[PDB]
Amino acid sequence: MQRQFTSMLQPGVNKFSLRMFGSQKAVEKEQERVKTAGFWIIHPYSDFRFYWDLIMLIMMVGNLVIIPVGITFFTEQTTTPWIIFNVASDTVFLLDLIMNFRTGTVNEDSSEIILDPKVIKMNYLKSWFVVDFISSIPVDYIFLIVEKGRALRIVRFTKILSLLRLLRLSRLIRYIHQWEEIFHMTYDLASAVVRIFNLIGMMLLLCHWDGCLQFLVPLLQDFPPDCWVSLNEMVNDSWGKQYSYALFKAMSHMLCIGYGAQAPVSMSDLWITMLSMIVGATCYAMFVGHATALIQSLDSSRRQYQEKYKQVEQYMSFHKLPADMRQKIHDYYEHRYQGKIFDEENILNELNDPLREEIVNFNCRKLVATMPLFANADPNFVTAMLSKLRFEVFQPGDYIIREGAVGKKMYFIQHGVAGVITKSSKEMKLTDGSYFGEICLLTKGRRTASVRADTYCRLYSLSVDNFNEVLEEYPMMRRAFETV
Amino acid sequence: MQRQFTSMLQPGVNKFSLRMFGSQKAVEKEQERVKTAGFWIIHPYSDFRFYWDLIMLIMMVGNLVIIPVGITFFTEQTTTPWIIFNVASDTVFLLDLIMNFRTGTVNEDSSEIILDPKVIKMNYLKSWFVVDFISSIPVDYIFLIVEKGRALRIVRFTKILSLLRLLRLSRLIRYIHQWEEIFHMTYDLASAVVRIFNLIGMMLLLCHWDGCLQFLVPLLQDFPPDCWVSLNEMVNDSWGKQYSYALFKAMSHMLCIGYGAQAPVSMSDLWITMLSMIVGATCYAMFVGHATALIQSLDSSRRQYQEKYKQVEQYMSFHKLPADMRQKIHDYYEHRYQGKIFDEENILNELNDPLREEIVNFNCRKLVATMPLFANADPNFVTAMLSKLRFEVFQPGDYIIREGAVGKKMYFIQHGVAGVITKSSKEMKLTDGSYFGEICLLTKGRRTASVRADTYCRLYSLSVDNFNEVLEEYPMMRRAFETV
Amino acid sequence: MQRQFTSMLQPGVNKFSLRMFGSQKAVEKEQERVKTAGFWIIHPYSDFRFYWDLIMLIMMVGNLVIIPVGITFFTEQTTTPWIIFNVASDTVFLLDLIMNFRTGTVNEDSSEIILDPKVIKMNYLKSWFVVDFISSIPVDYIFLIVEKGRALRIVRFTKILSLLRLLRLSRLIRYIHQWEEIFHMTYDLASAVVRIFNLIGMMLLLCHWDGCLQFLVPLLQDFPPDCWVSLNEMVNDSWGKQYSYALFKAMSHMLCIGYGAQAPVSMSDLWITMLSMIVGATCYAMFVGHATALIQSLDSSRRQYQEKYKQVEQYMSFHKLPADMRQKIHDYYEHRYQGKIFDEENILNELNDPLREEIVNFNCRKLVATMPLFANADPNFVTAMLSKLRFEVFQPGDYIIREGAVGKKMYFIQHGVAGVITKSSKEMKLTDGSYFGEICLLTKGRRTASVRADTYCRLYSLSVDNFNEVLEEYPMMRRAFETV
Amino acid sequence: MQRQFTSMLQPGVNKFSLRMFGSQKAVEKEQERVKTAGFWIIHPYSDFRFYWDLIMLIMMVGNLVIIPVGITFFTEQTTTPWIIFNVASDTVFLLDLIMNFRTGTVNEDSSEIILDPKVIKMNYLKSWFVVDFISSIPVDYIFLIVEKGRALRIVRFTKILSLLRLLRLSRLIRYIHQWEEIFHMTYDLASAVVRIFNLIGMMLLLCHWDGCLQFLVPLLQDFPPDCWVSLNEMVNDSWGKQYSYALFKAMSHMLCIGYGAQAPVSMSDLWITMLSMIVGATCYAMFVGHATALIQSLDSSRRQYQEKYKQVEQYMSFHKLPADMRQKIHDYYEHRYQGKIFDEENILNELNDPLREEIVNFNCRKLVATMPLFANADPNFVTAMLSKLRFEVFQPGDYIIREGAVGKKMYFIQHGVAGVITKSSKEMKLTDGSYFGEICLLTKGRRTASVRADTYCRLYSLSVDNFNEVLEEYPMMRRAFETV
Repeated sequence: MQRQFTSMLQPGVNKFSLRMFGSQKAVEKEQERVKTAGFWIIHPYSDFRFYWDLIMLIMMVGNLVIIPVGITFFTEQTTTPWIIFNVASDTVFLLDLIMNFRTGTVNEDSSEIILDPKVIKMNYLKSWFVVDFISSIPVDYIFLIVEKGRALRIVRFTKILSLLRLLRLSRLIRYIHQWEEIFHMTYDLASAVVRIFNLIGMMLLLCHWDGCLQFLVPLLQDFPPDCWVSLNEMVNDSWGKQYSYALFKAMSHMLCIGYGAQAPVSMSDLWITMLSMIVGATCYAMFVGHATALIQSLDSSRRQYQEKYKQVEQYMSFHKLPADMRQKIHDYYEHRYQGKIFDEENILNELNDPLREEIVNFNCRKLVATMPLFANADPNFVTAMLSKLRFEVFQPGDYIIREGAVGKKMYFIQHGVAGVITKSSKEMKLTDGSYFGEICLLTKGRRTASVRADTYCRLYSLSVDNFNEVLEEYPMMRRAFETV
Repeated sequence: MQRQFTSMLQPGVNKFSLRMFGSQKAVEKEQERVKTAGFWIIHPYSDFRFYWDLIMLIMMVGNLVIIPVGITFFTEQTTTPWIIFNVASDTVFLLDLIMNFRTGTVNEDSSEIILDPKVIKMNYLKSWFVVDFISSIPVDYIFLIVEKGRALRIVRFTKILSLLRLLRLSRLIRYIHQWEEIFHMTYDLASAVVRIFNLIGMMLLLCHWDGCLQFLVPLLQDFPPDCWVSLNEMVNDSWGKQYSYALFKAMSHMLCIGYGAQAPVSMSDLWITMLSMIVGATCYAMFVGHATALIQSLDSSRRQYQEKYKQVEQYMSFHKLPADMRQKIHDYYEHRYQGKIFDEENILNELNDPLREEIVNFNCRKLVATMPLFANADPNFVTAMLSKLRFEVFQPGDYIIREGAVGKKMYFIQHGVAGVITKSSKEMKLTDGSYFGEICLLTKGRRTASVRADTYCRLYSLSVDNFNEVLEEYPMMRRAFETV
Repeated sequence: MQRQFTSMLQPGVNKFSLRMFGSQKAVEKEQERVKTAGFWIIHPYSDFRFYWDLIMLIMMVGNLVIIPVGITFFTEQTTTPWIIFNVASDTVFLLDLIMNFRTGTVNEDSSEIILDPKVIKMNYLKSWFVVDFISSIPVDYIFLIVEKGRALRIVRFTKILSLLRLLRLSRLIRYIHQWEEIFHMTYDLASAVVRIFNLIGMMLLLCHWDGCLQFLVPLLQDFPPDCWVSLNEMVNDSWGKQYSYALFKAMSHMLCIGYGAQAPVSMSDLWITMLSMIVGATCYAMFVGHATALIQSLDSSRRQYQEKYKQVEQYMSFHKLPADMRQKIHDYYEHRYQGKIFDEENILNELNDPLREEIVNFNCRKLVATMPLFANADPNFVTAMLSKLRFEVFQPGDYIIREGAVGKKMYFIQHGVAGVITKSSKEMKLTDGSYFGEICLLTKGRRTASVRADTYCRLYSLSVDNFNEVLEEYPMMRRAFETV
Repeated sequence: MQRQFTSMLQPGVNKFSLRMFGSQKAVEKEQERVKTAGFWIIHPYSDFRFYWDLIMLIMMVGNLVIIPVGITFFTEQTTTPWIIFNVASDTVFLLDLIMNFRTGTVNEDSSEIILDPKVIKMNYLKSWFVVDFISSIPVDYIFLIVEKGRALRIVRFTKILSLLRLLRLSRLIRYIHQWEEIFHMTYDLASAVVRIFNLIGMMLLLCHWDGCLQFLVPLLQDFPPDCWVSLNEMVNDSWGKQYSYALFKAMSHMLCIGYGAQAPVSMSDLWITMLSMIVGATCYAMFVGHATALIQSLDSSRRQYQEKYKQVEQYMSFHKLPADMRQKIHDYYEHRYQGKIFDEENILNELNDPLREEIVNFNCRKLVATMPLFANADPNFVTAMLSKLRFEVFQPGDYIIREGAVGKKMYFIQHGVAGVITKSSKEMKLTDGSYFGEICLLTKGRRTASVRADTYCRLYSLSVDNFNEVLEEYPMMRRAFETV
């Protein structure tokens, strides 16, 4: 018993707490910080608080559905099954209320959770305690036992007191918002998907309560001869037929499809219909808003590529380039980026050295390992040099190197067919894994032959400036290269 | 009296005026600039203009609600209570009209508020004076006293003249837009929240006026036998039942739920219904628009993080990296950024030197103060050197330093467990607050031991290039470091 | 006559053509390029084409409103007023059709407008000529005169032929889209405002045509006993009562408020109601879409400032800074940027040298002209040096300079109160227009006194590195500075 | 036969596969990788799989429209035409099911498609096989032949079994999403246009099925006296009148226009109406969402230009520039960018050397070829130097060069009129194709004359720093320039 009884009320070492406090030593400091603070204090991130709030979510989603129906469509709440259900729930929500004095609290300051018991009690008794209190105690039964020391008046007034329980929706909202921030910090939740499912739960709950209110107001007026229950001649129907019609009216007002069987006739039905129409029209506008925010997040990568490309069309149309030249540019962007939008330089700068090294070795080691230098050189040298290679793409017919031009760069074939075209011989084809232009290294001069693309070529290259920038840090390899 | 009487009509030194004009000397220049301009001129930003416009907002939101009801649902406006309410309001709106000749005006030029009395009078008499004038004077009572020197015709025409007061909505719009720009400049208002509450006020006001117009047109036609008031048999009901039904019709047309008890029969009811449907359908489309603009601002930080990350998935899927390597990258981004999106370099560049110094000393002074150099060095030196430290994160199993590699950097542990793993001894653990790699400073060579992460490590580091860039400005500290 | 008759058919020198072709010599080349091309060819950007299309817009918005009403709600189109209106309009739309062989055309290639008469005729006769042709000729009257060489059948079929005129909506769309691109290139139109007014015109036009179709189908069936016109007992009403009810039905289906007096009974009324509901529900969804795109453009500057600031909250909450330090940062951003978002460096880089010079002289010449160097120096020197000054802001209590620190910068007060606080004397206040720290210029050493902000200070500064970078280009001024 | 029979089941060399695998040698490796894997295995990207899925799309869009109608509005499915249609379709969907064991599969890992036959069979039998199986076999006819070894009960239950075919919508969704990703990789599809047409197909299909369900529930209850079919007295109407009314009800609930002839009376009609209202209200909210995402993509270039410009208004209003200076800046942006937004530096950096060379030679070779140096120099020199030219724009009255200032740059006229204004002579005009300021090259000094813009000038320029940076790579041209 005791070894778990103290262990449950303080932060366990887990994927949330290690990512939140930063290390097991920071978690174990926070465990010590509550274990010194007082008797039975509960940390906000504790497993006890998780499983307790999980019981509250089940308990509240039960109560906020059952209570409106029990008050509205049944004769009395004084029978044994209703006395049992209400005393069970009220004692549970009163245990939750006293635990909100022993539990700590978080803040936007991101500082360590406030865990002094007097600091918790003084903050709670100001912030939320009054709405938690009047909805925890059985205000209707404690009024009734006082009224026991006409009957058609006291029962009605009692039904109005019984609905003070619906303020438990504040706890449902609070406890949902607390655990969704904890799931964001652990399970990579999409914000728009979380947000729309919160609104869907509220729309169903408001539509259910409205579907009670539309019958409750006639009942509190003793079913006047001009209201919808009397006009539809269903005052004596079953509780399920009445609930189905009252929910159908509420949902019809919420979606603006119609009023029910006819438009309102009495003052009560006019003003309850208009309240329902406004709560509906606002929920549906907020739902169309959330559906739009969701849909605009889903294809964000496609969208950003379309916006990026359209600025190339603005550039080409400002410069008034001819349509065949625009087709080369359009075709180049499709081969180089393949509809994927990213920034290679920005992404590699925020990685660490081990991840940059691992991604570069995966991309380029199979291409470089065929070369006679890199087959013999040190691993701590080639892994440094591969980080300097720049990716390039060439279209068919383009010259990659021209004879007689100064050779500032040398290249490696990743994909496609190239052709060396010196006048001294028949043309030699080059293919994936081969390399060319190497005679630019550690020398100077014009290129001895031209090279051109016979198909879409995907290449890697490095400049003699970047090659020298590497070799300046590896003078032993510089001496080995200078020999041949 | 006199010391306040001149003080109220010119800009006070306060959080708005000091932020607007830039200093107390610029405010006191503007006070002098109105005190020299003429008798009783009012500066736009004055406390007198604030409290006067605040009285106008209360006066207008009263009048624009009461006047449509008084004209539409009551027999005559010639009785003592209506003569009192209209003469009180009309004299107040006429004082407001003459004060709009003495008050200055702002411009999009952002230049000093136009405060010459002839320049104010010539600008106002062109821009808005005519709509302000015909809605300030009691056009109905001055028509009636002339008509007094058939009765069923003159009363009707009088009801149409009494609604020229509704042009006071132009002043309500103008004065709201002026004070909301001043609150934006003082209380950090969210623009979408301000914008949606402006539209909500207009939707309620238009829905109220429409709910009058739907009854007013039948009344001006003497309740013809084919209109909704006659068909519903409520020409003799109370003013409250008639208003409740007419508002219910208007609101039903505005939300497109239905027509009321039946579809229109007469020409008057057809064309008023269609006008109402169009004003409704446009307000509801504008409201769904504002709700969408609001919702898309609320999770902007989450959204931007999701969009930033999805470009890493585009990068990884273009390079066709294997799924286990993608899991290392996904796990690295969660530990390094924790779902927070920001640019450290961009944010620190727009701060001033005191704030950069204060943020850097808060982050790093507790880590650096354990070091033997920085425990002895000058405070104006260490505060400069801390600005060069770069934050890094390492996953478990990654090598932070390799034995025999060139040591270009040295590090400090902020969080996590590292292990030094030289072959000369058993492995030594390192933890938060410790430091390693220091032998790279003021020397050259390969690293004497390897160091690796046993858990997620959060580190700070500085390169020997940045260390030298600091020490070049502090040659006295350079001599102290060169000794040991 | 002749001097205008050739001048109207070719591009005039105006704000559009000079901005489109780039100069008066490029416009005069384009005038020559049409004057050589053939007899009476019309350039797309000509004044004749503008005023002709303006006549077509008035002619089409008349015809597309009048023709549906004339066919639907009147007994016959063979009477003199309808023969006159149709022959006047058909001959005008046939002149427009032959002018579309003589007018040139633009392209997405942005190349010079296609102006060869055979190249225009071959392109038009493929692209749009068939829809333009069958809607220009009077197909109904040429069918009727052939049918003249039972009456209840031929009149009905004639009403169906008369609606081939509604294909003139293709010309209305084409000519609107051409002139809106020309107004974008001249009058700084907001795209969302233009787009929403195009949709509003289409919604009104579709709603008007639907309101004809709902009556036309019953009329072509000879008013069957189960359709809405028969059930409402209005087959013998006036044309205006019938049109008002049929428009009310159409608009009710378009906005989804209801069906009219009752739901459909016949097959004709079911399928026309469902067609109307679908065209409505799609127009209203497209309108809520355009209203959202409009609203999200209007506060784009506020929005971007809120998004920029929230990344500072992500930075502060990642670094876990304390709430008082966050209040200094929040207060600093409000004083430095005042809710305005911009990039000073990006905006100044895309201006030209004259505009950079003019903006810098407006901001800084009044501050620099009090200085003893800049009161005596050359104007071509000080105008260069002012471009190096960097703007800074300091909060109250912050030290701008510390005694004994190395002075890398010197400053100028634009606004606020500073205080010099050397131990050798009582404190001296400094105010807007004064300057300090000047002893750092052309020397080296520690600062002789500290300086601190007593109120929010707005300052300009330049580093000794930037001062030297200027003076290296002005050695004559360097010699003058070296003397004192 | 055989030469095509093996060729159809493996990736052909085409615009998709060459862009996906990267080259013809990578495609031919993938062909070999399936040809070695087993008997008759099908690659996901094969032509056989394309034409088979195209037959499935036609087969499914037929079946999912016909089957609900056949079950709902006809007496029995045991007659010869229905036995033929169901056995033809069920055997086709069973061939599709066995082919899903022989076809490979793709993954988010982007690795080569999983093509081992045991790895395909074990993955499919877990993922989707059960929903594919119960919808391929004729579950209703195999139940009926067992029940053949009361009639009003067995037929009803049979109609419920016949709708297990509607699970073929999962295959329709899967096969559409597979081929749309392949069309994105080949035909430059806009994502929002693709997405909205997927939703439009689902809205029509759900509305059709709902329009069956609204009649099916009454039919399964044997048309009770309180349901809509009985109240409208149409139990004996034709199948087309019943379908038209049931579709009209469903579509009315989907769009929230009304219930049909009257609101529900029975429990069955209440709960089916509310199900329809919810499925409708959610589809319409998702459609308004997609229409908004579409509309916001269409004018993305206009939008981004408006947002870019409004930051210039924030800059000007922060600096409080006067209105005439703002008009120069506003006018400059319109002449320099012409409403086109792009980044010249970012776009040219992601192109290759051949495209940069081709775009630069198109823009600038006609301007440079008039110059006496560039008419004589090497083509490999001038093509390098043209890449250094920076575009500039000047407003009328602005000085481009001032006499006596240091000449760091020289210019070329692309468009507009300039004037040289030395005091030694009458003013000389300069026009498109001319050049000035050339005496700054290979020397030093103050400018011998001023030059100013008489009209909007569009210019190119290069600095002496960039000219020297070019000539340092071409010492042979440096010697030729040094001679004159």
